[PDB]
Amino acid sequence: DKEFQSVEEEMQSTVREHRDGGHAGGIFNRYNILKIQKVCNKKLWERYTHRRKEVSEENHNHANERMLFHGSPFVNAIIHKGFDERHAYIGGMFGAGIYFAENSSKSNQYVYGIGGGTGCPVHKDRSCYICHRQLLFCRVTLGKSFLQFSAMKMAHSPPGHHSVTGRPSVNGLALAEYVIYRGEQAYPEYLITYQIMRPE
Ligand SMILES: O=c1[nH]c2sccc2c2ccccc12
Ligand SMILES: [Zn+2]
Repeated sequence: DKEFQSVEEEMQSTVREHRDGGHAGGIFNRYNILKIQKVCNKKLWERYTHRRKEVSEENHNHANERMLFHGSPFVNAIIHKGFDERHAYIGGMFGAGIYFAENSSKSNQYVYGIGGGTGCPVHKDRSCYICHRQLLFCRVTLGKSFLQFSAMKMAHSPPGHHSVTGRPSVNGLALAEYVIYRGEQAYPEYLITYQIMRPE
């Protein structure tokens, strides 16, 4: 399948060297991709496309949709119930939103919790090469995205906007991040099962 080879290529090509030296997500240059499953949840898809149409109408007939990664210990709940701002990451740089990355390795830092938590449930290892991890590769409606470089604790999108884009800056972010404040603005399209690989 070419659709899944495209997803594997985005997963592999967006890995970056992290400033924390692998503390949160583990030490690796690449992944062993085990499975890529397309999520087909009609009710969530309709909730997503309904909101996408509304955002497009409010953003010069443009949804500003992007495919982005999301890491969480709650990926199974997300696939069944959808993203939910009532469970937003309050401690985030941009406040109470749902965070996405264009770099798979940034999302990998969140798979076992904030700052990687205590790592895998079996070995309590943030750099476990044994346990299988899951990431989501999502359709995200950004609409009119508010560009921000420094911490700005929001409860909702800035007035007239549909999302926040965190841009890299000297004093701030190493890599971009994208924040929505309404769960219906993302669809968990692909579930990726993988392992991080021990460097060569
Ligand atoms: O993929 C992400 N998952 C989660 S879960 C709590 C925070 C984040 C997060 C933060 C910045 C960029 C990506 C992510
Ligand atoms: Zn493990």
